[PDB]
Order: sequence, then C-alpha cells, then structure tokens
Amino acid sequence: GSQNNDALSPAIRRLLAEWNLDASAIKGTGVGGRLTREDVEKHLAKA
Repeated sequence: GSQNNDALSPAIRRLLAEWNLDASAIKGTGVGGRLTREDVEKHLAKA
C-alpha cells in the first residue's frame, strides 16, 4: 500500500525520532521525495 520506500535517511530517521519531526510537513529534495539533513536544518529554523 504505502509502506515500501521511506522519505528519509538513517540520520533523518533518528533525528526525526529525537527531534519528533514530520517528514510529510517538511520539504526536501533527495530522490524525488526525500528530506535531507540540510532540509531538516532549514526546516528546523523555519519553525
């Protein structure tokens, strides 16, 4: 269904857990639909 490919990497997944962030609410550009450390940091400052 929806489970197959994650929109984040290992570093973003860990960060997401500790930082409790939502990838869906964060813009990125890794492989068509993924947010990187630069996208999270940028988003981290946005809100």
